Amino acid sequence: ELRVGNRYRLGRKIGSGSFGDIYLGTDIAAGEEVAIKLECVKTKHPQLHIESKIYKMMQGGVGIPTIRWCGAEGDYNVMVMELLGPSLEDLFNFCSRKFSLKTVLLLADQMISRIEYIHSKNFIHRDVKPDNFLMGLGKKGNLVYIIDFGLAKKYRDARTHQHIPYRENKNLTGTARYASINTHLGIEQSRRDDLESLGYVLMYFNLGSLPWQGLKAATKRQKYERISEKKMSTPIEVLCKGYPSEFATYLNFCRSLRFDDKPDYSYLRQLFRNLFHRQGFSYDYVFDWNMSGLQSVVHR
Amino acid sequence: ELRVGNRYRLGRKIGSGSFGDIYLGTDIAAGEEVAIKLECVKTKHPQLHIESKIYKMMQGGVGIPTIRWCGAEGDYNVMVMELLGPSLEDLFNFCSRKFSLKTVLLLADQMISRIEYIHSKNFIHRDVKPDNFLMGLGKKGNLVYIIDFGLAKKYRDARTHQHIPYRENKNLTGTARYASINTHLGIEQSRRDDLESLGYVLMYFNLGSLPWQGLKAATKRQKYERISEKKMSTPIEVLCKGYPSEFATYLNFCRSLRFDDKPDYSYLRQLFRNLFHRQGFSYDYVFDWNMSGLQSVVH
Repeated sequence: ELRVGNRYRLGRKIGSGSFGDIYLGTDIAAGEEVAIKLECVKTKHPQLHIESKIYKMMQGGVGIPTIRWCGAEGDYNVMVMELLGPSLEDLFNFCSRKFSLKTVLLLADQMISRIEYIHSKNFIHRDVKPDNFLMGLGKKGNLVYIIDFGLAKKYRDARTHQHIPYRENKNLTGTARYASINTHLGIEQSRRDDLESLGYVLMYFNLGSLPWQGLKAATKRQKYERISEKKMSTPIEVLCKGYPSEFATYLNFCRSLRFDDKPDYSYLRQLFRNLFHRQGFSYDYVFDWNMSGLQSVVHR
Repeated sequence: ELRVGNRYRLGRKIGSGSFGDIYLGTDIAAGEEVAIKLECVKTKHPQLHIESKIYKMMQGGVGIPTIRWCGAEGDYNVMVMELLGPSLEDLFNFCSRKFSLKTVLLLADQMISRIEYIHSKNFIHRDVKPDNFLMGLGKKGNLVYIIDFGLAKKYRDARTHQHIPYRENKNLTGTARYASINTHLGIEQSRRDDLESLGYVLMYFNLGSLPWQGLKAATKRQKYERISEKKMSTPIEVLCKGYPSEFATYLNFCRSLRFDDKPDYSYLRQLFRNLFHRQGFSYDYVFDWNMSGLQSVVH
């Protein structure tokens, strides 16, 4: 039988993240299903080892998946993770790409906290998107996890908290649909960018799509410049038309942070909670799922 | 908790197939992982019920996955299958898109037999491709399963074995990379076409790609016509150069079958079995792994 570490039976391919492929594994010992990330040993720019060390640093955190086994096996470096539930993208499709306001607000509160936890451990994620949040299982089914640290980077020194320097003339690392405008402008990413990306994620939940998604461009790579122009020519008040003003206030706050500003996460949470109460919502962990067209691409 | 059939925990998305999605499931009672096919009820061209009906007909069969539950929940029709192992496309990538000859012959023998079982149940698969073959688990880990009957069709009457009638001007149903040439020409599919596709799969395992794969076309009506034009303009003796003649003999035999001919599966298997024997491979069932862009038809 085919195993990694002689511990995990390899299953079918279930995805393809930042740098590597992800398959479904079965812990032979316990029987528990796992996720198995593989990276070819001569990937020019290896990353699975660095990602695993990031995961190991975050281990204690609420909504941080457990890393079970690292090692090298044949043509591959191997990272075995705890398997979680469906991604927020998965649940979005399941609910026919419409989330209620309450499900969006429930999710907003946890996702802000997740990003703050990463930042508190001195890292920025740089790939905030529906695919990189998964719900937990069974009793953890109401818990939003954040995954995929393959694009994560240290933003400040662990000892001195000296911020990495401001920089321009960068190329995009993450997903074009949710990148911050300053990322579009080539500026080094920092904490504000994780949070601004979340802001586009939340508006993407409210709308079913974003206005720069599925832009009908034939040639690729120039596709990137057209997202940026639509994103820059769409005011946040127009993007957020038809929805509580809190979503525009959130985005304006994120765009207004300076490069090395510490975000006021407590504020951003309060901005949503208060609206949550005004709707008469109870925190009962009841999400929507408890009850040609657009073919856009995150890597083009 | 979100459940399907009040029995199965919904997991992440692990793919898409014929026309519907599938997310890893967990049987609440047993804990066993399952595969869950979902199809929106507001579909105009639905098949999950027809597919699940084909599955029920095949149930006894070697290398045929078990249906566990089938039903409707909310905006979706549901089919719960036994979860199997990785696809042959998945294993191919794992082995860095290189299979040894012994693994190709091991796969060929079972794959002929899978197709023959389907044909014996009066059906043609019509979407033969690596992605639609999965290995089993644990004790059945050396067993090749065939999956996804969304494009399957009855080719002969169950009672009389009258073959369905010949037809022209059909549109392409499956995946362009592995379609028989007659499918490209618009001709109704029959048994020969499943086997011809297999022949392309086998050469694809040997080569790492097919010469009509990744053809650099921009439009789309064009890219399929260039696949069709490249496939037809590559003689089988050129496709198979450098490999035992059995791969060209298999493909020429498939291209020569008449529309309603019963394939001589026993011959096609023997051809590879005799090759296996002359190579001196040990009969141990050890596979290699135990030691607006371009669209090529993902569906």
